[PDB]
Amino acid sequence: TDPIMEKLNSSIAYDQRLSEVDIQGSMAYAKALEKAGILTKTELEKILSGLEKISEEWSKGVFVVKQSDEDIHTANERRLKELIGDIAGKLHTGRSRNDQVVTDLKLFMKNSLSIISTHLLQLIKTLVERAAIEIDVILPGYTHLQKAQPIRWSQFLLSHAVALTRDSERLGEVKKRINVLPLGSGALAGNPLDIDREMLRSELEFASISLNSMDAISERDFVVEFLSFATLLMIHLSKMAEDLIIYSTSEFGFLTLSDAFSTGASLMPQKKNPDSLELIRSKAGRVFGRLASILMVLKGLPSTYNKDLQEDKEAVFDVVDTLTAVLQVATGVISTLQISKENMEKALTPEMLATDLALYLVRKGVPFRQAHTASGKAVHLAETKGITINKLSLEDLKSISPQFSSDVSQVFNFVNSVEQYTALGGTAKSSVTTQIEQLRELMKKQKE
Amino acid sequence: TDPIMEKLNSSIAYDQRLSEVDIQGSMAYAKALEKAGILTKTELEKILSGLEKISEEWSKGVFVVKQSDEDIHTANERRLKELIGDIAGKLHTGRSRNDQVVTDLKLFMKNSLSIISTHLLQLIKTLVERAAIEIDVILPGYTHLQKAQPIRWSQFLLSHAVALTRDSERLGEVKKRINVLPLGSGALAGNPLDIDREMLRSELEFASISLNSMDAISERDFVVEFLSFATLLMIHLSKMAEDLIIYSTSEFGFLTLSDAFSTGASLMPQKKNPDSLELIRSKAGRVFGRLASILMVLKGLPSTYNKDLQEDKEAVFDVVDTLTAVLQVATGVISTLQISKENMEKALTPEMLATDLALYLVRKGVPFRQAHTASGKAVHLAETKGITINKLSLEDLKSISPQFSSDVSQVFNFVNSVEQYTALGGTAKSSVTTQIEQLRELMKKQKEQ
Amino acid sequence: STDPIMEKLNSSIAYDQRLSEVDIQGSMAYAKALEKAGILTKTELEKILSGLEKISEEWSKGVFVVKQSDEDIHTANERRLKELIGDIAGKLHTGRSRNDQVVTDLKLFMKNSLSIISTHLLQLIKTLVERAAIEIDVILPGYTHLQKAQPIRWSQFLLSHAVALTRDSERLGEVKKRINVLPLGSGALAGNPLDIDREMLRSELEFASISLNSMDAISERDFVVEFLSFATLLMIHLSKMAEDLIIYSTSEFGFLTLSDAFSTGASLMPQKKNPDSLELIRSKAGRVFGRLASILMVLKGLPSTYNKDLQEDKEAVFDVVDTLTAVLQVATGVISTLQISKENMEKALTPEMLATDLALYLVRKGVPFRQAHTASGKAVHLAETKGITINKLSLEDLKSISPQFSSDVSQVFNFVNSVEQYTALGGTAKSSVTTQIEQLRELMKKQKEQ
Amino acid sequence: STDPIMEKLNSSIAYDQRLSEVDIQGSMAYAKALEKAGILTKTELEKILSGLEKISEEWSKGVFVVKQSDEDIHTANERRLKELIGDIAGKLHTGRSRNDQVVTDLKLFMKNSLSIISTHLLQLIKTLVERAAIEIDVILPGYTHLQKAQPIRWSQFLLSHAVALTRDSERLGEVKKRINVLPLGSGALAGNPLDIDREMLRSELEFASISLNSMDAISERDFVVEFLSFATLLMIHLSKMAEDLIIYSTSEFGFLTLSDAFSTGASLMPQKKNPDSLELIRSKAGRVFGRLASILMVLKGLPSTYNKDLQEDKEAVFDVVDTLTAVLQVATGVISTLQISKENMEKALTPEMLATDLALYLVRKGVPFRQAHTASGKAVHLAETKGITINKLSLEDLKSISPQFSSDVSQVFNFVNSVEQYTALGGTAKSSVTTQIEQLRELMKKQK
Ligand SMILES: N/C(=N\CCC[C@H](N)C(=O)O)NC(CC(=O)O)C(=O)O
Ligand SMILES: N/C(=N\CCC[C@H](N)C(=O)O)NC(CC(=O)O)C(=O)O
Ligand SMILES: N/C(=N\CCC[C@H](N)C(=O)O)NC(CC(=O)O)C(=O)O
Ligand SMILES: N/C(=N\CCC[C@H](N)C(=O)O)NC(CC(=O)O)C(=O)O
Repeated sequence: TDPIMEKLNSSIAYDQRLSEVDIQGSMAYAKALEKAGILTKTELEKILSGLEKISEEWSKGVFVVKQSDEDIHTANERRLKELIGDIAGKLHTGRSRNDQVVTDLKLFMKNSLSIISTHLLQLIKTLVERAAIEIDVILPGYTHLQKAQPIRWSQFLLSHAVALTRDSERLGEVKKRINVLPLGSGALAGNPLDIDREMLRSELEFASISLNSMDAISERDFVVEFLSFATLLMIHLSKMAEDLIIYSTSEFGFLTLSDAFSTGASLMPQKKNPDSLELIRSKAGRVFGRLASILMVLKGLPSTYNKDLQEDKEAVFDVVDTLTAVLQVATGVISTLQISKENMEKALTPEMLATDLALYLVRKGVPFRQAHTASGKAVHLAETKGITINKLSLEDLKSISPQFSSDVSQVFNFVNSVEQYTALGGTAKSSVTTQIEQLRELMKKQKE
Repeated sequence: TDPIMEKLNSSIAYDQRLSEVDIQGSMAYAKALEKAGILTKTELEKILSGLEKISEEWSKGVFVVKQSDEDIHTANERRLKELIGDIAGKLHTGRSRNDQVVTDLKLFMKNSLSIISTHLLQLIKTLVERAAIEIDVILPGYTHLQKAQPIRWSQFLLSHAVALTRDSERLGEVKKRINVLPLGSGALAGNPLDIDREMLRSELEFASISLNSMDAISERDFVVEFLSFATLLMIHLSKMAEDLIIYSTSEFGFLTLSDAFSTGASLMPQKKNPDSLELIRSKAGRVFGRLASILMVLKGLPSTYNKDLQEDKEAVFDVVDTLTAVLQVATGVISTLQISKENMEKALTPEMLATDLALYLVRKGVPFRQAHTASGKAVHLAETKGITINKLSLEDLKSISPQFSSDVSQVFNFVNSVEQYTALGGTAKSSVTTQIEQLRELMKKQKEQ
Repeated sequence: STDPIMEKLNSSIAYDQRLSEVDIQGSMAYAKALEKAGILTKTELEKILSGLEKISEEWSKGVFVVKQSDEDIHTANERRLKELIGDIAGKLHTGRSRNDQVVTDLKLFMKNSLSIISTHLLQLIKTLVERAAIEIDVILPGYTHLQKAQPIRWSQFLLSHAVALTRDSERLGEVKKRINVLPLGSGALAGNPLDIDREMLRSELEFASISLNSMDAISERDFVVEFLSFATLLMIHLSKMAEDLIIYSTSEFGFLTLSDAFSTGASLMPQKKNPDSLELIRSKAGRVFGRLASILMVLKGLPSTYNKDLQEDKEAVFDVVDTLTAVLQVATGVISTLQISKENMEKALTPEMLATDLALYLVRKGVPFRQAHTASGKAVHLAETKGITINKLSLEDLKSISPQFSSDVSQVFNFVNSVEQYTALGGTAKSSVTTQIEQLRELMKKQKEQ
Repeated sequence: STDPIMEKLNSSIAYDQRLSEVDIQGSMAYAKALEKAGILTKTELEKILSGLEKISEEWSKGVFVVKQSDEDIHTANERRLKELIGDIAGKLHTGRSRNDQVVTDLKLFMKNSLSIISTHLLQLIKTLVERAAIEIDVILPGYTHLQKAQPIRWSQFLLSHAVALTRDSERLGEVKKRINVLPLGSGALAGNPLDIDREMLRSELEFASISLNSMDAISERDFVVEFLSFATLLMIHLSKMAEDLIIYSTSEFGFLTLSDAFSTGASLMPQKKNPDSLELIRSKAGRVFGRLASILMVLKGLPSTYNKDLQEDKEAVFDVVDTLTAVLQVATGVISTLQISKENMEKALTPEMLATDLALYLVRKGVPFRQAHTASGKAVHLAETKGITINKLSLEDLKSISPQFSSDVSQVFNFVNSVEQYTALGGTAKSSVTTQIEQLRELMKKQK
């Protein structure tokens, strides 16, 4: 026996995290075994009693792993034998580590996903609640990281909330396919003892049962799917982080993170580094790496079970802990950051209203092309005079288009600017208000 | 201006494919602009007529792209001006290339997903039909690419069909989020003219409208998703390809692909190369590469629109054409390959029944650990006598365990072996029939949706 | 029988046509080799080489007509040859396989492309170095966590990107080395069966050496993968420079303005310039990485030797070669034509950024690290309480904090003095920047030669 | 003003403590440079070096106690140093940053690791080449599309993998050289402010040269990326070799059997061995590639200079270093102890595989390529008709097809003669194989 081979093959170091679900799966299997008459009533009692002790050992942190333990399945089996004797061996009857390992992982994932959902909905709720409070705040909207047009700060917050809501929906879709029992698939051909799979389903609380035994022990669709959901969520978080890091620069000055989510030097007490957001942004790569690895692991693999499949667990574990930490830090950052209403409003410039000046002519019937040419001229005329467009005289304006009336004065108002956007989904207050309502309802349906 | 910059920035070369959907998007927008008062009834008639003429030029292949057209959106508006004059310019009022391009890509992807769905469901149907017909065929089931135990050829075919059915379910989920109208989001803050977005939705036949203008124009979730669906689908096909390429070796000898899906030489007329399956398997890399690229493009990008987002189209086009081609070739391969029932059956060996021999004792009350011990003794006994286990004598077996009775001869039958797995999902004939029924019911639902 | 979708998917002619000229060059060399092996006559050789020339010429002019039967470039070029000189043409492929012919084609193509990519990369690096030399006096904030950390020379910023790009150039040279090995003569997988003169082929095609093992030479796509790895790391460097430049071009930072040629805008906001050029560059990091990811997946788990899977290499190489070629030139245009705002870079320098220098001032007078740092922190607090900035504290103010503070301390509050502290090799001190420029010109020279 | 999730997420101590020793070496070299600069007196230096050595030993003995306040390995070492020698410890970080300290620690560790990896890699290559020498007489089928194409020597196959591995070894040397550049003395980003003697730090730490630009030296992770690229392409090679051997080990091919140490089996089927070793190896290509993917995404689009995002480099490097070390050794074991079936390999050789040589026979006689080819096809065609193998055709039968067929055609139908055709450099002919073995031995020598 080669020690390097043994260490490489062995999965106990990390798969012991599945200790509890593994016992849960065995208890369920033991009850079906009895029903199938493989075990006597008394034998069942003994088995279940022993399994409960083991759950407790792991639970209290007293379980002692042994050098011989290849995986969590062998470890639990070894300890039950130690606790109740020979009778423990009837438990693996008609059972394979192949369907046992995917049953364990799916039960762990269903529980993990339930937790991730709570944190994801909390992040969304936090953004939506903040959008509701700061709905009167206006700042520049950007394209190419250049000032485009005024937008409400809440529109920006809600843009991230909406995208995250789609991540929550995908999470639900992933959870559905994970909530399918694979136990009773045996090594690849199914269970040979006509085990009551419906009974196993009910006991382990799965929603339905796997359709084909070969597919059940061979596929890791649920792992890839979860990693795809995870990666896109991180993409969203990498973008929100990017936005917030830039807005927190001294140059932008739109906001400041709380002390808990930033770092800084006593020599420059006014400066705060957004470490929280940089950690979050870098995890998009950490999680994407996991998705890439499993995809490459599964590609070109022959049916059915192959040891290549063992690489699934460490990837799922890393991403579950990554998502759980990242979502809570994101929530914290969003709920505690402080905005500078003053600097956001200060960033609004008259130049950003030339588009609105053109729209003014459009609403009066001037064709789009000529309205844009007119505004461009007003902008040019102001520039030649060394003044801003909101300062041009009505006479100056008419020298370019008699269509400009004294009411053109209303164009140079940033509230009036964002208020143009009443069509559904836009930045006008009535629209932002509607979005908050839709999101509250969406979160409700998702939580449910 | 810099020529190389202009070439790199211009998207006309490929976004040309969006010609029809772009025209369809402008027609719906034109209709809403008229209802909004930006266009007169007559102007709307002139614009829709001109737009219809451009649609025909593209379909007929006579559209003339000018050196000045930077993108499909520009080419179409230029042409509309050539056709109807000045009024053509009012078309873009309140619209932006930002909400126009994602509307175009979504309309295009919605149509492509319908076509892909059709070929995906056809592949699944083909595998299911063959499993129904060849339901008596039995062969080795593998683990570590080593013979593990008997299974029905149909169980193998259905394992691939079940996976593909999950792919079809994901396709639907992706299609749902793609079927959301982004038009009327403007450059980023919304449409400034109170365009009737419900009307645009109904005209373009989208299921609902986008919730937030900034997100509608900035996100490419729908591209990523589609690419994740495509990639997992390809993973499944590369696995089925791996299986069939191996099963097609002369060493395995289980099956032979038709001439249409293989290649060969006259010097060796009996040898066939599965080029079709190798093309398919390598397309998993091709598709995954598009997924990785778009994810990297979006990572770390600030809000809202950035030119980085232009990389979406070539990746979507490639994957759509890869899937449509790959799915039809896969269906072809599955329906036209020829299996060797004789070699598949010859592949089944006695050695593969030692587990069964152990279950035989188990079903008689013998504890798992000791039934396996007894079956082991049996194997060794036959081993030291130069004979296969099914040739071991009744008294021989008895010397090992008295619980071995005359009825043990039924263990040495491969049909009885697979018939052990009647538990839902197993390889027993009844289970296979149930699966066929389940998938058919599943396909019915996915199709009526 | 034949399936239209299958033959369409298997056919590579639509893209492998690009290898037309190099496919013909490899045939001219193999022909010459066949003649030496005694397979062709001196008379035939002249015929064949004469026909290949016409073919080679037809592609060059753009008059070659591909036919429905042409499944790939190898088949197309042969078809036309037979059409040009007759049955004698059919002897050219004697002992040759599409297996060793296609890899020979791709490497010759990549050798030429890499030489072109080298020129562009070296020009980008030279652009950054020469600009650094000219603007060596410009000082602006150095950033960490995108927060102002400390004064640095703008040329130090330019050279940081130049140095990274230099390592990309070095990698390109290593990749080209392995690409510059002849695979022709490996046959289908067991080698050339006619005892062809591989050295003659090497010489004729101008490869540096020949492949050591037939199976490997036929199935490996290492040269494609590392070309792609090199391309991907190069794009990463460019994505970072793009990010910096995009942020520095914001009106918030106001450090620089791209030229109109490499940006977009509207007459409605004439002063605003969108950095489309840099955005295209940043996004191509994804595009190129996607190619590396695809080929690695195509090769993973493949059995020996040739398999049709390998056909996916060509489209990935073509895309990346064309992407780098366009991207590097656009990058060079961006760097050489952008305008910096010395005024704004200078205005971003604040007294608060010298608190670390203030501590260092004490460290050089023997004050321990902890005490000096504490001392500076106290000055920062005193300044704030007094309603001023640290460069405004009086000597008495400073002495009340530490006895080591002497009148010369006023020299700390000078940004040139600040960057001039970093004379240790690699720092932002003017002499260090000068040295780097000289080292980079040297490196470019040696790489240029290599 | 502190958040437990944020703290846990931000600290790197859990994993960067692996850099405990090289961190100490970096501190010792720095301390010496400081003494030379005059920042430390010789006496202070002797006390600092003495404390650093004790910390080095504590880690060596697994006695080092990490405290909850330890954010990273740099912080934990500085804390303990002060506990051991008092205030004097504070002068050590003078003019230094964790920014140039961490990359120095990572390059030192990676240089040591690449040294170990090269040894195992060179040993894997040697294993293949020496086996090829010994089994040089063995012949078996060569495959294209996994279909029998033409006879080749077993040694040609083995050497094909050795040659690819040899390029991996070359890339490793290239990567090591760029890793062997000292970044210490770069400070936070602008360089070292105390005119520290970098050439001295270089000599003490044994780097080949020193970094050229402080910002780049602190910001770049090229060294991490290209080492992950080297590792990923190396894993691709191993995945390819694993695929070949897993297939050759099938009952269906019967070409070889793995030893018990690197295989797994079933008790009811003692003659069957599962190549778990090779599957673990194949799957690791995905695991390593995942690491490559993650770091690329982490770096993509990041602004200069240091960002907390860069913290993700370490876990990826450690995982891959440990993966290659184990994988290379297992691969060596599998190749060294596996047993081939000369009988089965020769058995797989068939007359059908010689039609090609028959055509070559005519071309050497002077028959134009296409004629020789068409003639060979007629030969196989007629053999089939008469329902006999091609080696059974009478010279008469052959002459009717082509006048150029002489009695010596009998030479074509021999497998050794078949492989012997390939004497051109690189071919499978015994002489060509011998030349390869010699070339590879010299290569391995030079790569040292
Ligand atoms: N070892 C095994 N399955 C192990 C599952 C748990 C494993 N650690 C994993 O994570 O995949 N199975 C087989 C083959 C079986 O598939 O028939 C064998 O005994 O070699
Ligand atoms: N050009 C543009 N979006 C173009 C979309 C179509 C493009 N080919 C793509 O594929 O993304 N937008 C802006 C900035 C706007 O976003 O405010 C501009 O005019 O510079
Ligand atoms: N099809 C082939 N080589 C094709 C090379 C060019 C191809 N378009 C590619 O790009 O890989 N070879 C074989 C098998 C040979 O590998 O022995 C055959 O069909 O006979
Ligand atoms: N935290 C930091 N460097 C940390 C290095 C080690 C870290 N665990 C990593 O792995 O990147 N730097 C700064 C900013 C400095 O870069 O100016 C700070 O003190 O906030």
